[PDB]
Amino acid sequence: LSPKQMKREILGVLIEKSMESKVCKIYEPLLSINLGPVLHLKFYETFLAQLAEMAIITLDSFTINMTNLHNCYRYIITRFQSLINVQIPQITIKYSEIRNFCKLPLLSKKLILQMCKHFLNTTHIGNLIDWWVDPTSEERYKVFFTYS
Repeated sequence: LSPKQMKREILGVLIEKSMESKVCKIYEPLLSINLGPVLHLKFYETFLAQLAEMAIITLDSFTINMTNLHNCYRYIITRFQSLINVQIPQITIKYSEIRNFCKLPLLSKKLILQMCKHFLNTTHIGNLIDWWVDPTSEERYKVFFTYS
């Protein structure tokens, strides 16, 4: 598990916790990851602060508020569900689009791509069977879809 790979792990858990409820206890992601020490506290705390610095979550003494995370991931679901049902081969998206639509200017490219990959890795709906994400421009990425 590289540090990037671990960050994506935490992010994935947060994404799923946020679809269940917009707040959870700060230790819960740490708890579940250390059962599926695998994850040291200092690393976890640091990554949380970085997501808070991008305003996609906010941290309290005992809770993670994931409102923006839930909202932004809902946009991605809605956007990508809508692409699968038209069965588009490929699409090109500006990082600025997710940022503007969600009103989250500080979202990084890395975070945006990891949320999109989390959705495609997790979606069941549609005749989708393969996908690929290609970060092309500094302002754009492309997604390729496969239908059966």
